[PDB]
Amino acid sequence: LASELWRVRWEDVEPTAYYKGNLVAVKRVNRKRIELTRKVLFELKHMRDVQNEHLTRFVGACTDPPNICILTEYCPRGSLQDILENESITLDWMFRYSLTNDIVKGMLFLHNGAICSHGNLKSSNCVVDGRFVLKITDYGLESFRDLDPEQGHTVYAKKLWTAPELLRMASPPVRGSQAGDVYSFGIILQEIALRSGVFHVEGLDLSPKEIIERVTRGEQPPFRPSLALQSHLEELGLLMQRCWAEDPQERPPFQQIRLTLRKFNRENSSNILDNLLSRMEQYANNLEELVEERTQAYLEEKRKAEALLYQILPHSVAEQLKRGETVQAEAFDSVTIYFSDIVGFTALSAESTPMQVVTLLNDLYTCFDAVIDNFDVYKVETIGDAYMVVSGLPVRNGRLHACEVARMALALLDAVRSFRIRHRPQEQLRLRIGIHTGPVCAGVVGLKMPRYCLFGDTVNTASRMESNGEALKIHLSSETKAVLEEFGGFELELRGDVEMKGKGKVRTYWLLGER
Amino acid sequence: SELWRVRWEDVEPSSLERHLRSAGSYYKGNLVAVKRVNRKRIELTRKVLFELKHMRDVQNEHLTRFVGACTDPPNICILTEYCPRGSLQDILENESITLDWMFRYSLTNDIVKGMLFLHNGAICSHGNLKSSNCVVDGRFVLKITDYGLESFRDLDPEQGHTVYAKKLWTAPELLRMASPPVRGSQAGDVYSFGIILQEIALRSGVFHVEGLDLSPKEIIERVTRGEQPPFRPSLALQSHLEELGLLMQRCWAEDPQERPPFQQIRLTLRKFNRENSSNILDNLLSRMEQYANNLEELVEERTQAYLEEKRKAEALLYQILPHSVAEQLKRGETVQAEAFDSVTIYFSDIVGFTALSAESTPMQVVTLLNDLYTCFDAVIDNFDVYKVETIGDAYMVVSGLPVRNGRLHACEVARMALALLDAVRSFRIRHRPQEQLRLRIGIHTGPVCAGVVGLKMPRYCLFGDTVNTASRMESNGEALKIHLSSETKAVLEEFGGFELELRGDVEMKGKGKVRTYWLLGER
Ligand SMILES: Nc1ncnc2c1ncn2[C@@H]1O[C@H](COP(=O)(O)OP(=O)(O)OP(=O)(O)O)[C@@H](O)[C@H]1O
Ligand SMILES: Nc1ncnc2c1ncn2[C@@H]1O[C@H](COP(=O)(O)OP(=O)(O)OP(=O)(O)O)[C@@H](O)[C@H]1O
Repeated sequence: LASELWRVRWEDVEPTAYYKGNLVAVKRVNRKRIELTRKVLFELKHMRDVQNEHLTRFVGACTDPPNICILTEYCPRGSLQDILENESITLDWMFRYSLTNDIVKGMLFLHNGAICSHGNLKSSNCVVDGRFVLKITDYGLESFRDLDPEQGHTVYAKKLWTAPELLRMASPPVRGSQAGDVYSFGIILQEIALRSGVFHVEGLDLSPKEIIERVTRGEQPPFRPSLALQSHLEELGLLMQRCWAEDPQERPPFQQIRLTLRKFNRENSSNILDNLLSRMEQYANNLEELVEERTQAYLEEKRKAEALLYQILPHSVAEQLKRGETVQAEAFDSVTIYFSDIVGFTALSAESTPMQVVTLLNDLYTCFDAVIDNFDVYKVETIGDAYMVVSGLPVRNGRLHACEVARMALALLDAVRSFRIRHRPQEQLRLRIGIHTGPVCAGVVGLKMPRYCLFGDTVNTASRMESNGEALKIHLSSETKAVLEEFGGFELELRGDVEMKGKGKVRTYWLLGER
Repeated sequence: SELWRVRWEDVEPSSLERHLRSAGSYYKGNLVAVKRVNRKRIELTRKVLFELKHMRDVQNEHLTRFVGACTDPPNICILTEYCPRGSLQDILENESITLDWMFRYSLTNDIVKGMLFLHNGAICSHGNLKSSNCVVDGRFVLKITDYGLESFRDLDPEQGHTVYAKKLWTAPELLRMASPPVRGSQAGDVYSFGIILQEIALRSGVFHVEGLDLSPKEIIERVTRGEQPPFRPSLALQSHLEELGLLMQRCWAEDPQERPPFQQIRLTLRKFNRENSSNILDNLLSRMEQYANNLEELVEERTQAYLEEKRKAEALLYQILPHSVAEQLKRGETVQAEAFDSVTIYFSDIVGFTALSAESTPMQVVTLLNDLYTCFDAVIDNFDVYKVETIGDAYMVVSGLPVRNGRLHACEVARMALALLDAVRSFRIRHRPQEQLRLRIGIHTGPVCAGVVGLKMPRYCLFGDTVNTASRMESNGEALKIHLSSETKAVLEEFGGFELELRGDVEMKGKGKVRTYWLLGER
């Protein structure tokens, strides 16, 4: 009695955190009148002088102005609350019976021990050890009740977890009752069977205060959280319902519950640690399976991000730079450049609302992208109305580069003559189209966002030719006309070497169609 | 009959496949091993009967068990019990899985006990013991693979290079000797166990040379040839492994005389490796729990990495659009077309760029644009302005477009016209270091109207006469000089603090001759 070996007096505690080397967990208490009491001393001595395989152990207590708390061995894994809820990780049926048997074995010694059951043995105040040896906090020692009766409805519900029979709008003893322990065990079993929060029945929905008041008032039919049945067994549910019966006599005793649990677990009939070892091994396997799933998801996400990162590349450098390769600058001997511009667009957009002028430039992108993708061309840049077509830039096509860039304008000049402008349905848009061929030089440019620029003297000549071009006609240069005549099958027309800008007299031809 | 002839017809397929490397990237009783043989015939003599009897009588907690032999002459099978979670070599393969020193020592003592039990029996040595032929079980009960079935073996001369690659675990004495013992001697098994212990002690690969790192064939040939110092690896760099080194030095013994009596070696290890040891079987549970905790830590870190990658992909999805518009589009709301009373438009162009790039190598022309992009993208982030498009060597920047800023937009697109006209003079050209890149700048103010156009690839586009006016104004500028407009000039004069200078009444392709001014500096 005079040993005083239960108190550390806050003198030597490691700065829950560790304490005297051991990493115990401490729960605080809100009280100031706890000085000394012989009965409380005997209760604390009884609480310290107990140990069991399924029961936890008390470590230390502090009752000084610096700290009013009790510290016990810290459970490494999570509490039973989170695990039983599940949907994070799964569990086996034999695992369920192992946990239930451990809880029952602990409760049998707890209730029939130094004193009656602590009463506050909620399903959210018990956890498992490192080797999954279920323990419970579940002792108050007549001093853990930090006085605060005026908390509110949340405390009302978390109490309403308690047995219905004791909770009858009256003050129960702080120690508790055997019926409270029986109902706590029944509630824990129901939570394990249903795996959904605490005290959930089929129903539709239940507020904490509403359900608590309905239970306390007393319905003519017995208010019981009826759990959904299953094909494996139903005697466990019947025992759970009988334990929760309003009549205390109908509630079976701890010995009866233990006998029923043994009968249910008689299928296993294993009493050695081997069951625990197997359960731990299968739990580890389940964890590994979850790990595999999540790493697969991470790989998929990384792949998606990589695919997103290179949307502007011309589908060739994109597949090369992705596969750890490197792309150097290149110069191509002959490429075809095509320009498309809206003629007189600076006036149509003048007399139009911004909402009436943003649905037109967006309705022409969806009309040209359906035809600019059929052929083997590429759109390098697009700023407003002007376009950009380069043929053969990614992979050389030889002499074909001058054939696909000329059939694209003929299929786009007729596809724009039936385009409906919602701002004015009785009007036809005018577009100028120019084509040129010549050597070019290109390469991958950009670090934050990879673009693809074409750098050559032919671009300026093509721009000059396209600028000086009549509407509703395709203007081609002599270099393109050479390849056109070499291939054949298209009707080109001589226009005249008179109208030329930036040079002297240069012959440019008109594209009229291909048979 | 030996009651160990499993029929090919009875149960050939069961539990098709699950990837054994379940880490970072069967017949009516349990899962069984899937192997075969190229003999294509059965000629079991009395020796094969004795081997089958020895296999049937051999029942130990460590050594694996075999269901039976095959029946069909074409397809052979050795239905051995499959111990899960891969092999010890596989266990050390993934560096993500972390061996615990005590845990590794317990594993080594377990394999030592298995080796002693195997040696004491009729089979003097397995003859094929290796790091990859020792798999842990569901409770990490170690076994030895191919430690039996003396009737058949892969003794057919074939794949000499693959022999030098996959039979590297053999002892130097066995390798030097032309005739190899299929049922090897105890000394060879001891040397194989020593090599396995050396591999387990370190974290690197086989033979852990950290030297020339030559091919396995060359190393094996050198070891077979030998010298005064035998070709052999060191132990480790740990200063607290003196006993491990002392045991391993006797383990690399070259002659059978120096070969230790492996039972005595295991006793010495229990003296040294078993530091206070543990209980009969609690150690297994503790070491399994430690491994489970390790896996939990690994998966938590992996989930954190996945969340970071998801955030990165979300950022990468929308970046061309303005930050405010991108947030308003990712939230769920729809951006509508808006008209603004007064905005600032800025044009920048390299003067004579078509001539400097004419006489240049393609690499020397692609290394001059990327460097300029990295030289302007750092000074444009120190102001309050937006970039909407960048086509080649021309820049176009808007001010105040995303969020209305009142009379501040005209006071922000001009302050950046002075920090960019003084940061383009210290630029460096790779292929000509004695030249300065001339730039042309134009600024204008006007009532633009902009929207978020585009499907599946949206971009922010501004429309109105302001763009055309700005282009016309900037098409008649001068290099190394900032040219302003009357609309911007009024706001600049109203704000104060900028020393403007009159320019003249140069005509333009438009309304005609209008007032113009230069921006000299900011007081
Ligand atoms: N394995 C464990 N060992 C010791 N303490 C633990 C363990 N797991 C959780 N705890 C702690 O036990 C406490 C459980 O809740 P707490 O005792 O504070 O609530 P309570 O007021 O008794 O109410 P209720 O049981 O209704 O939730 C928490 O402080 C939690 O951190
Ligand atoms: N129980 C088992 N545990 C681990 N690996 C096994 C097992 N049974 C068969 N294997 C196979 O053995 C491989 C590793 O050993 P190894 O490559 O040496 O082949 P082996 O079939 O065991 O025999 P051998 O030494 O003749 O090649 C594994 O990749 C797997 O395919």
